[PDB]
Amino acid sequence: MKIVLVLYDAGKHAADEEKLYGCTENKLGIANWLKDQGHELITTSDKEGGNSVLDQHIPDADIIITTPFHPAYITKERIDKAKKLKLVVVAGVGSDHIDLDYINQTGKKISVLEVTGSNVVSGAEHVLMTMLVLVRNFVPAHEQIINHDWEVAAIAKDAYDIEGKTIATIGAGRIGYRVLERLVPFNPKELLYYDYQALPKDAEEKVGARRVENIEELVAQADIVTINAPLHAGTKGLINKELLSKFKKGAWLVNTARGAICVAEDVAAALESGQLRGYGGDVWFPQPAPKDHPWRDMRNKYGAGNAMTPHYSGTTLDAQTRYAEGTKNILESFFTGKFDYRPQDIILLNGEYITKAYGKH
Amino acid sequence: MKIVLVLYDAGKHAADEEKLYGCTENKLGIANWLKDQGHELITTSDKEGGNSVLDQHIPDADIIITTPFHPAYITKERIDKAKKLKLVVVAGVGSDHIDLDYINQTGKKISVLEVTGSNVVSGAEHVLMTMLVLVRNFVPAHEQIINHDWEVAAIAKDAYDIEGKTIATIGAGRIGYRVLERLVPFNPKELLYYDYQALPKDAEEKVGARRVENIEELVAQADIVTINAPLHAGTKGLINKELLSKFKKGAWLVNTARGAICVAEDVAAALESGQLRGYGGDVWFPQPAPKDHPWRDMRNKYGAGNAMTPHYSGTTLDAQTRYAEGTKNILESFFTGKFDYRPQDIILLNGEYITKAYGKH
Ligand SMILES: NC(=O)c1ccc[n+]([C@@H]2O[C@H](COP(=O)([O-])OP(=O)(O)OC[C@H]3O[C@@H](n4cnc5c(N)ncnc54)[C@H](O)[C@@H]3O)[C@@H](O)[C@H]2O)c1
Ligand SMILES: NC(=O)c1ccc[n+]([C@@H]2O[C@H](COP(=O)([O-])OP(=O)(O)OC[C@H]3O[C@@H](n4cnc5c(N)ncnc54)[C@H](O)[C@@H]3O)[C@@H](O)[C@H]2O)c1
Ligand SMILES: [Cl-]
Ligand SMILES: [Cl-]
Repeated sequence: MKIVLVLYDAGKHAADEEKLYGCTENKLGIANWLKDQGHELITTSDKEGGNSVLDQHIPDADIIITTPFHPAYITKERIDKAKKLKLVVVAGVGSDHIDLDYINQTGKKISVLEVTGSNVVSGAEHVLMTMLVLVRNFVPAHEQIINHDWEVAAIAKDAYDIEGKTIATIGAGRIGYRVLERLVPFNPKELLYYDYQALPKDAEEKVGARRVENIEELVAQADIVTINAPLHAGTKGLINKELLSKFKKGAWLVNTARGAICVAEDVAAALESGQLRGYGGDVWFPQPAPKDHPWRDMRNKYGAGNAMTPHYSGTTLDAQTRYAEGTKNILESFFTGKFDYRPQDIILLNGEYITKAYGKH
Repeated sequence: MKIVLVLYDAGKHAADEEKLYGCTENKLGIANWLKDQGHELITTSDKEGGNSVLDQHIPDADIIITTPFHPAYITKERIDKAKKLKLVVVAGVGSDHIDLDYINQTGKKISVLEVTGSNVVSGAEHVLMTMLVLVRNFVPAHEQIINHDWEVAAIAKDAYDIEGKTIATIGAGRIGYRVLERLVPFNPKELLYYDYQALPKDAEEKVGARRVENIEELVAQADIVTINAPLHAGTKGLINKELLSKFKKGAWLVNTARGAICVAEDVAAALESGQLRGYGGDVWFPQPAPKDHPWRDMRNKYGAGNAMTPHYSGTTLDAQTRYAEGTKNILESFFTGKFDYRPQDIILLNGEYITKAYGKH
């Protein structure tokens, strides 16, 4: 079978780290296995433009392997041309770069599988880190040191402890729950969640969380809000001007989920106006983020409150080996004809939604 | 009585934030309270040089109030000129900017009091933040964004999860233990500590910590080392070239304790050479840190591994009110002649060591 693998290029950085499996140079470390199994592997990072390498090979690819950090956007237009496509794999977590609703509406017999759980710890750590960086005003503090300055008050005037703050997560699944678990020993005033899926009651009690029934009530009382739900029709553009106006004034917002859950310019305006004290995360729409994307230069009134990074929290070296192995396992389930996928990896099975986490179906 | 209060200046930043008690503009909230009692309060940030405002007032100061973030260095030379000095207060935690050994060894009848516990949560939070920032390679990641670039592999090549790492604290007192507590839900491989004061078994078991009684054995197995002991003769220069050569190669080192626990040039050489992958923290010797201090510009081979900030973790707005109130309480205990200090606040009582945490006596 013909397999098209779209990853980020490491360029000169490939020579620095052999454990960087998630790049085009290294092919998830599964190329030997795919060659021995008798398959043809096309590897590229060229995913934009009508004559990209991706588009040249879409018409007869049996399988497309993608990765969220450099996402091949498997649009309706591409799906219609993909005459042999039977399986799309996500080397990572989050399948929103594929037009899942289109596959489902047309009933096309395409399965979509992701490596659930492979980098959920990595993401939760990044949430905790970004919360602490924003609350404690770390970015301008480090900027002072490397700019050869020293002025404690310029940092302290907007630096707080996370202790005593009320923290809310939108989405309390694998990442959201792991965030709540990691926050417990920081002595927050309270931990809150909003999710149409209730936490198991034992899990709720372990972290002292309180479920809040609607999102407006959730954000209005939160000093810190974190977004940990997938991107789907019910979350696209969820964090917009109107909802942001119901946040607690001066809240901190963290989003390692998906960029498009927020309206980009609305977040930036809330930060510039003071409605938010800070925003940070690793995810953008689209990716790669253009040089002039508004989340790069946005700041609060003090010139800070920006903890943005490129999309990498789920591609730490520890995460990469896990989602590479999980990608291999998915492919093997397909190649053998067993289709013995782990239940939690299945987004679509031959066009049908199996996941419950991408809204109600 | 004549009181000399040495704090940092907030300048234009005082107007941005009324909760900034710890600057010369706002005088810990005690200026009118002192004036009403008939005391003369001299407030200054001018603390260096033979005719500094501090030195002008040392000879007849009854009380000197200091703060670690802008520390008046109460050296033996100054103590010898301080003919009326009876009490040095630390608005914060850590009394090493005072020559405690000289006071004690020469029979100077000077008490030294600090606001124990007032910002130990704040410091522990900063340790967790710095560990995450270094391990997850946040600083170059944010720099890439604000420089209008996008290259996931440039960051991922040296980005790890904290999960699965072995973490060691040198010092397991209020901050060190709070660090261990916050690390538990991050699923480290193991938590280790080295302290001449053992943790109670119950405290050890709560965080799953293992005591290591030899410092070289401790650092040799640790992916991450954090310093959480006071600065005294026993810890000054403890982190030198020879001990660093026994660190695990490519370890991360966090120091929010005191800068002079490390030999500054030895740390920088270890970072540049790769013996450390990263160093970070908020504390320097001396403070303010000179523009040429080697910890400003030091980097690892990738241009990263530096998470330095100015000394602010213990002067977040949440901390400042706690140590301002604690300073007022200490002063009242002195002025009333009750001397009913909280026992945990007493470093020296009339020259004698009461604390056990500054070495054995
Ligand atoms: N930044 C990264 O590198 C990275 C890494 C992993 C995952 N992610 C993203 O995080 C998302 C969540 O990952 P996970 O492992 O926690 O997934 P998960 O499926 O375990 O949990 C998602 C939770 O979100 C809930 N949810 C769905 N819609 C919601 C809505 N409108 N409001 C509130 N809750 C809603 C779901 O019910 C579920 O409980 C992924 O889908 C992915 O987009 C990013
Ligand atoms: N960066 C900040 O703003 C900030 C804030 C608060 C405290 N600090 C610094 O952190 C230090 C510790 O604070 P704390 O509240 O945890 O103090 P603490 O007195 O509760 O704990 C200090 C621990 O260090 C141990 N110790 C002393 N010498 C040691 C040695 N050679 N090796 C190993 N352990 C040793 C002590 O036995 C004690 O258990 C303070 O003295 C201060 O210098 C910095
Ligand atoms: Cl929904
Ligand atoms: Cl000692």
